[PDB]
Amino acid sequence: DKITVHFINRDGETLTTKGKIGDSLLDVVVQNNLDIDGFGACEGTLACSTCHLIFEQHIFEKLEAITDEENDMLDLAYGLTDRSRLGCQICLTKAMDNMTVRVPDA
Ligand code: FES
Repeated sequence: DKITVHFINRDGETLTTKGKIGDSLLDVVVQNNLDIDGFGACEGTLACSTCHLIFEQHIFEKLEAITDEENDMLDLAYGLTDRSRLGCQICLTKAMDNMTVRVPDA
C-alpha cells in the first residue's frame, strides 16, 4: 500500500518519490531526500511554507474548511492559491497518489 508523488523543481521540475499510505510528518520528500530545495525550512512544527507545497487543487480544493485558525502558518503563503496547503503533520493519502507538488519558491 504505497503511493507515488511528483515534486516540481526549477531545472526540469518533475521530481518524484514513493510514499506509504499513512506516512508520517516531514516524510516522503526526505524519505527519499528529494531535491526539495529547502528541506523543511523550519524543520517542521509549523513556521515555514515549504513543506507540503502546491497540492493538486483536486486534493486541497476538496476541503470546505480553512481560516486564520486552520491556516496557522499559511495565511498568505506567497504562492498559495487553491491547491497548496501546509501540512508537515499529515499522513499520506490516496488522493496524493500520483500528486504533483510544487514549491511556492521562498
Ligand atoms: S517544515 Fe516548516 S511547517 Fe513544515
